[PDB]
Parts: sequence; C-alpha cells; structure tokens
Amino acid sequence: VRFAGFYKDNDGGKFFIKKPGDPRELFTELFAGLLLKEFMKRGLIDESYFPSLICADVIQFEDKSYGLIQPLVSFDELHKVIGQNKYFGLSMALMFSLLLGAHSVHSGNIVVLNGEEKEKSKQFGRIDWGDRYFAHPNNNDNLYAKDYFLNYKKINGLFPAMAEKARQLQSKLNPELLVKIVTSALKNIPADLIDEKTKIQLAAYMCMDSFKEATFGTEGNCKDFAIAMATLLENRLGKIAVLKLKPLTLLMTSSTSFSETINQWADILKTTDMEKFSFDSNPINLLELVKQFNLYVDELAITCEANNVWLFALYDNSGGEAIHGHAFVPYYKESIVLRRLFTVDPNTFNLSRFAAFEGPCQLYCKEHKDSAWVKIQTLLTLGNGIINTLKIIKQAQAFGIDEAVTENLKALKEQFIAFQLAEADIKEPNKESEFFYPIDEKALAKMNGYQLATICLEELNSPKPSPLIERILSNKKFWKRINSAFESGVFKGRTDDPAGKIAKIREWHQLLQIS
Repeated sequence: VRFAGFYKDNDGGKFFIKKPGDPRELFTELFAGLLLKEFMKRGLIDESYFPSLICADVIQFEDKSYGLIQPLVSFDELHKVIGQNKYFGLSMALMFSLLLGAHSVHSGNIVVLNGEEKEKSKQFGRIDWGDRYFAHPNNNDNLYAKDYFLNYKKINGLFPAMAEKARQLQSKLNPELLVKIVTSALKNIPADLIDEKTKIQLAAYMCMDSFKEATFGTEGNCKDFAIAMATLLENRLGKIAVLKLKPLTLLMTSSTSFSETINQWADILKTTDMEKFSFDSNPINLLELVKQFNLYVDELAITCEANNVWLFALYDNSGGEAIHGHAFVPYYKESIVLRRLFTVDPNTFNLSRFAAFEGPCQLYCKEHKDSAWVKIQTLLTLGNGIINTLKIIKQAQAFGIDEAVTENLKALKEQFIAFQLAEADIKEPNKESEFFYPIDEKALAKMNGYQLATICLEELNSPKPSPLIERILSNKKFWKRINSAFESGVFKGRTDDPAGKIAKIREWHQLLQIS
C-alpha cells in the first residue's frame, strides 16, 4: 500500500515503484535486475557485495500493466558527497556495469551506500550491444552507451581490481551454467510484459538476432536467445579478465607564503594551456596550503594593527542579546574580528562562524565600498575560495570525473587571476586587554550581562589573567548581570568549553570577594 510512489509491506519493508514510459526500458532494466539477482542467488558473489548491485524487480498493478519495484535504500548520490584509498563495492558495481553493457555510469548512477560501501543504481544494459568491441570502449565515442561521467582508467588501480573480480567470477562459471542463469532470469519475466513490436525493437536494439522468437513466462521457450546471451556474456567476461600529453600539477615549495604560491600557480596556469596537458591534483597539499593561508591571515591582521589603520560600533542592531554564544562588543579590535572571520579550520577546511559580527560588517561594506576592510575581505575570501575549489578538484578527480575537474579548474584560474588582481590594490597603548580596545569603567556600565560575559569569556583566551577581566569581576555591580547571563544558558552551545570557562570565572569572582 502506498504513500508518496513509496510503498509499504505489512510487517516490514519499504518500496519504490517507477512506471517507465518506454516499453523497452522496462524490459532492459528488469532483465538487468533479474540477471544480477540470479548471480547473487547462485552465490557466485559474496554476500558482502549484494548491496553493491541495486536493481529492480517487476510488479503487478490494478490496471494489469507492470511496474519497476525497487527496495528503498539509504544512499547519497556521488555528486552529493563531492559537492591509494579503498572503495568497497565499486569494482563489483563497475565490473558488472561493464559486463552487462551498462556504460553510462556517472555521478548520478554511482551512489554511496551508508559508510564504506559504494554502488550502482540504474541499469540499462544491452544497448546496441551485440556490436563496439573488442576494444571495449564506449566510454570514449560517447555511439553513446547533466550526466557527470566517471573514468575507469583514471580511478587508481580500478582495472586490475575489476579484472580480478572478473577472472574470479569466471573461475566459478561454465557455458551451461550461464545458460541456466539467463534462462532462469528470463522465466521470472511475465510472458505478458511487452507486446510483439517492441520485441523486434529490442532485437534491433541489443543487436541480437535470436530475440524476436522467444517468450518470457515460466511457461515459455527462450532457448536460442539463452544460448546467444550466455555465449556473449562469457566472451565479454573473458575479455574483461585481461584489461590493461604530459602531466601537470600545482606544487608548494619549501618556504613560501600563500600569495607567492598563488603566484607560481597563476603564471603556470596562465602560460600553459589545458589541451596539451593532463592536470593532476593528487600531489596537491591542501592542508599545508590552508596552514599557510591561516598564517597569511594572521600576518595581515598583525600588519593591519602595527600600522595604525582602522569600528562596527554604530552599525549594530542586535541590541544586547547574544547570538550564537556571542553578544556584540564594539571595543573588539578589527584585527581580532578579521581573524575570526577569515580563518580556516585546519583539517575540515571550512570557514568559522562569527554570527555576532556578520551583519555590522555587511552593512559598512556597503556604505564604505572603498574601505580597506572591504578590500581585505575581497582578498581573503578569494584565498579561501581557492582552497574550496581545490577541495572540489581533488575530490572529483578521486573518481575520474573529468568534467567537474575542468570546470573547477576554470573556476580555479578565474579565482587565481581575480586574487592577484585583487591583491595588488591592497597596497593601500593597550596592555589591559589582548582582544579589546582600551575601555574604562562607566563606558562599560552601559553594557549588559551578555556583552560583559562575552568579554569575560574572551579574556580567558589569555595565559595570564588580564587587567580587563579583573576590573570586571572585582565589581559587584556587574556580577548580577553577568551571572544572570551565565544562568540564561545562552553560552552553553559554544565551542571553547563554556562550562569550565564559566566555573573558572566563578572561582575568580569568588577569589575577589574575600577582601
């Protein structure tokens, strides 16, 4: 019984039922499915590979027509997860795709079962397939079969693995057994399934002469076609078991900063063309690049504070409440906000989130279109965009997706040029706190529990107890507000262990109460 079509079984089980428009694709999909199911049924492949072949079965309707019914599996398509390592299941899925002539394998086909296992979803074997050998290459000459296609020969070590699965499968087979397989997988098809026309359509399609003279029910005869099919399959498996300009990459050197690396890469990509070279991204050190970009940000901050440049004080609308663990404090040095906004997490490669200071910076970046801050922003944003695009390139090239690689290499070039262009226009007291401009009392009596507590929590990022927080906790006027803010639970979702931090602030406050 149905909801949404998504179905349901009495005790357990869930389903997907597609009704295909083409009469021929129904047979093609279903046949692939029953054939694979036959293989798994005979124990020709290990039970740890069964979820690696996700195929459909036939179902009977009220109408009297047939549908394609498929188990509901939790998986993410490949564009999702990317939008020598071992890919469990991939070689089985790809070898069986190749064997069955299912050649349009792509980012939408190959999905990722939960955890390690990887697979194939939609099968359309036997297209123009009694023809296109022994070169076995439809994956060029796309006589085909947004589609982001995979390359077999670029995925590292795929061919000997696939060929090993192939000869290993061959080991258990024989022509008679293959005949039993095709026959068995054919009897599971309703004799009713397709009319007499699309049968000759499929005879022409699969390029197999002996097809139009066969029936599909359990009470039918399909011998000649079973023999033909089995013969071909054996041939192709046997052929699978024996499968077989200059490269370029972007390399980092011993000691450089981010800007200069981007320079090297920029003039490489600019001078060189992308037609006489095959771009490699395997030896790209993204981690070290992120490291040196973070250093770059640190230094741009330090330079932007040594020279007495630069704030977002007025532009605040947040009022007094903390957003995401932080209230907005005007006396934050812009060289702190700078680092908080544009510093990449080391090994997850994602930007951190200062939800308190984002608005006040966005408007400001309007009205002060020509601000030094704005140019800093353009720059650092471009650097991290470079990092991101490189992530995409490496992850994509992991599975030999040339299209995504070239597109994002284009994007990479654009970002390099835009970085350098952006980067040549960048060339144009307080000891009581390390993160704040000098404050006084009574210009911070205008601050509430949340702002004051944000200050108190920020001050703990120092090794020594700074004079600022001392001035705050020494006073009992403020402790009502601050302790209230702590008791609000607003800071509980912070990153920097807010519990121990608060308890610490409390023991300090307690210390300043004896005398």
